[PDB]
Amino acid sequence: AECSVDIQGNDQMQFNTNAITVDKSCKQFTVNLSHPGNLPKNVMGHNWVLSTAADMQGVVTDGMASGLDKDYLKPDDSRVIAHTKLIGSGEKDSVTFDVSKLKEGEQYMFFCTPPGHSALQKGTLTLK
Ligand SMILES: [Cu+2]
Repeated sequence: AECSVDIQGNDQMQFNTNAITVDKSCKQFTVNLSHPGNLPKNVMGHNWVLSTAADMQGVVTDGMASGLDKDYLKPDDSRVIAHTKLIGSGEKDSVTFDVSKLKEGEQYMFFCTPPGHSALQKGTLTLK
């Protein structure tokens, strides 16, 4: 809604949106991640990670590398403009960030970093 979106990460390796919209007149933007289903974080955990489209794969491949105890993101990966933490079924985690970190004329991509998840769980974030 007002300066934030609710997104669902389920048991079928999905996000219920591939296009996140951000009103320019938002000083900050909040994302509230939610996980319906009964699979554990260690079997079907998701996160919400944001970067440019050029950096997405680096962030994914490195996040792949770091492991489960790093939530499948690289420590202080400066390619990450913001990210929620890894959540299992029934859990929730929200993230908030400076809307000014999204520079005009750039391509931004949200995605889930566990192994193979981004292939279905990825999308565009737009600073309309
Ligand atoms: Cu995922």
